[PDB]
Amino acid sequence: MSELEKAVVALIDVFHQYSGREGDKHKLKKSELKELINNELSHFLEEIKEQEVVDKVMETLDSNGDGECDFQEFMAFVAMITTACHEFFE
Amino acid sequence: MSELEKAVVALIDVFHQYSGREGDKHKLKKSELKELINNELSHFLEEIKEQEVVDKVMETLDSNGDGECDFQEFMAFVAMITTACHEFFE
Ligand SMILES: [Ca+2]
Ligand SMILES: [Ca+2]
Ligand SMILES: [Ca+2]
Ligand SMILES: [Ca+2]
Repeated sequence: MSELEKAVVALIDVFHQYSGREGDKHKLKKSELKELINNELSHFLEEIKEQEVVDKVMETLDSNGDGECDFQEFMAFVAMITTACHEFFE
Repeated sequence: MSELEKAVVALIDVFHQYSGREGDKHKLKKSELKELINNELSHFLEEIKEQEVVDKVMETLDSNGDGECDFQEFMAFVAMITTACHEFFE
């Protein structure tokens, strides 16, 4: 596997490390999404310590309105983060 | 940096390794896109050896119709690849 291929599988690896914790094992609920951002995005995103912030993140990511973040929705989130880091370095 | 953070920056790293070769340094032209897929996606995508295949890939990725693949368009491509690998493992 190339670096890019490793990065692709890392995205799947990490999503499932969090989505697999509780309930639907293929989607992130609020607490799973919260721990993902807090543990895995600490250098890009501000630590989440408030419920209103958890709710707002979920609302923003949850395109289909089912209260959880699926893999497609997680990818859109990765894209918004990756693009912000990209433009940071212009 | 966490694994997920490393994967985010890998996506930016690799795009620029190819986009920086010729012309517009912030976009992938056909030959750059071709070498990216051929060198960096050899385990996920079939090697590209025909011009009609290069053209078709570019056409599919090039959402804004300017003949090149920018970072946003490259991200949509990463998402389609990552999701295919995700569903492969259901
Ligand atoms: Ca879950
Ligand atoms: Ca959802
Ligand atoms: Ca270029
Ligand atoms: Ca374009």
